[PDB]
Amino acid sequence: SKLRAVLEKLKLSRDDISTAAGMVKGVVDHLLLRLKCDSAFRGVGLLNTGSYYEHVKISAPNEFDVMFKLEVPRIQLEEYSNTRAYYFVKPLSQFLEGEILSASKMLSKFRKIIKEEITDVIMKRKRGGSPAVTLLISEKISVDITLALESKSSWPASTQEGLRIQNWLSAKVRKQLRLKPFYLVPKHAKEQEETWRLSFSHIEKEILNNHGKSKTCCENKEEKCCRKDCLKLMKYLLEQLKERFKDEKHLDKFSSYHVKTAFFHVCTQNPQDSQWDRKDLGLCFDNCVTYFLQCLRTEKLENYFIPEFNLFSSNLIDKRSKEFLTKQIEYERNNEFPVFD
Ligand SMILES: Nc1ncnc2c1ncn2[C@@H]1O[C@H](COP(=O)(O)OP(=O)(O)NP(=O)(O)O)[C@@H](O)[C@H]1O
Ligand SMILES: COCC(=O)N1CCc2[nH]c3c(Cl)c(Cl)ccc3c2[C@@H]1C
Ligand SMILES: [Mg+2]
Ligand SMILES: [Mg+2]
Ligand SMILES: [Zn+2]
Repeated sequence: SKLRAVLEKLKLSRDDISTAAGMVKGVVDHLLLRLKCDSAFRGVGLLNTGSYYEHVKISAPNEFDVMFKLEVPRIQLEEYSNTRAYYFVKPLSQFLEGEILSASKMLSKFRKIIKEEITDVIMKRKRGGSPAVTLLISEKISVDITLALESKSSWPASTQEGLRIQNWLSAKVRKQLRLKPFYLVPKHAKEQEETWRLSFSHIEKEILNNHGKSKTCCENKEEKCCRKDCLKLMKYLLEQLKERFKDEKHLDKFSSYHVKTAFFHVCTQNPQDSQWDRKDLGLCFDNCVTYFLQCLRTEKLENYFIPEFNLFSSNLIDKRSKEFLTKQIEYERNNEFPVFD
């Protein structure tokens, strides 16, 4: 089919994987070692996150996401201004502003050490908003390194009704996942440079790499579902539209995380592996496209872990920009996705 041919073109070359994985490893492992020399970052450890480690990276292995996490014992959080996702947190004294541990102070020292420690490896110009320090290896491979505080405490109350996976992955899996740590990354609330942001990237990876109702989903030829193929196609649809419309400000604020989040909700809506049969790829992809269009139309895209954090709030994305993306995605759906050609 046309969609199968798209998926074929989006496959990663084994040779590119071998080269890129080796280059990323050498840089990451080196910075890990060097940060451990600093009194503040002694305890950093690696967590691999994002689409490469979820096996949904498309086209080229040219962008990798990692967390350098630090266990902070005795963490005490205070939710910032009913935002549900942003928190105050109360060798680390250098980062205290009062009794709060300043996210911006920690991020600035983290960035400064990496910049000094960095194979042709450069640091990309600071992007506002992002919690990451971003590197570029050999002019081609981007690496986002996100500092994170690790907490082994119970997840914050704003997550109590999130992760609605009980009919898909099971109640016992939901309980096991909520016994894992959670993370705080230095992305600040709109106003607040002291605040941190909840992150569950590690749980997103666990879900995508163990994604079936059947434990043997995608382990044999009889159970090769099309979940990851549908996420890849949604990602490519948004990627291509953002490229075509790169000079149109209306597409600036959309990201692959909006389609990842919508995808997780469609998995909740369609929990059975038989709703993701390979033979139904076009229908499954359409289910994902129509769900995303409904999210745009209703201005509703809840964070999968934090339901009262709406990614499609008018506070974050103007109605006009969602309507613009609706228009372009409807055109694609109505014309058999010419942007894929
Ligand atoms: N807005 C967000 N809210 C929460 N977590 C986010 C957000 N944006 C990115 N992340 C996390 O950071 C990871 C890497 O971000 P990004 O590199 O932008 O996306 P990806 O999932 O890696 N897809 P891509 O790199 O586009 O193939 C995502 O997988 C999420 O786990
Ligand atoms: C092309 O890649 C960009 C990317 O990877 N990011 C930029 C935007 C963003 N926003 C985040 C939030 Cl809100 C949380 Cl909780 C955790 C991680 C992120 C990230 C990452 C570092
Ligand atoms: Mg990525
Ligand atoms: Mg990234
Ligand atoms: Zn599967």
